Amino acid sequence: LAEALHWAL
Ligand SMILES: [Co+2]
Repeated sequence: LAEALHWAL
């Protein structure tokens, strides 16, 4: 989930 957010941001 941390990386999903990194990608999104
Ligand atoms: Co990352």
